[PDB]
Amino acid sequence: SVFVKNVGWATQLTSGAVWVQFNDGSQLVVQAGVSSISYTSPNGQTTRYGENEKLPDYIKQKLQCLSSILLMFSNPT
Amino acid sequence: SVFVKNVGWATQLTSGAVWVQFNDGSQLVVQAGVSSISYTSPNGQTTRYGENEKLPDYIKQKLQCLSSILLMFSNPT
Repeated sequence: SVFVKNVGWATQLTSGAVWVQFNDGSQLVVQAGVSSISYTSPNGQTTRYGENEKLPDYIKQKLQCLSSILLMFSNPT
Repeated sequence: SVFVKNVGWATQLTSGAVWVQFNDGSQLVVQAGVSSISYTSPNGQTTRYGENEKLPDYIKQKLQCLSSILLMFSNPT
């Protein structure tokens, strides 16, 4: 019935937003925020962080790799 | 210094989770929840929804198109 035509997002450090445009012309803008962060070390100890907890520097630099901006367009003919 | 090797996510209607694995073996699991939803109709009237607010059926069916599960692997040699 209804499907996606164009998408795009911009994710910051502690939140993100997704923009979507459908075939019928409607648009959906979804704002999302981080509720919890889980980090398992390479040797196997797990550590969960909360919505308000402070993040260490070596965790922040790894979270920076997730921050990105995407754009995709349906390009017929 | 540190970059991403494998990613994956599973998005529900009002939230989502992203799984990421780095080259050094570390893993990041990010839980996110929707804070606000903006819907502009094809003719142009906007409507904003809240973090907890209920959604009409024609909004839920369009949000269902966003729900997806992705998985990506780095495949050297």
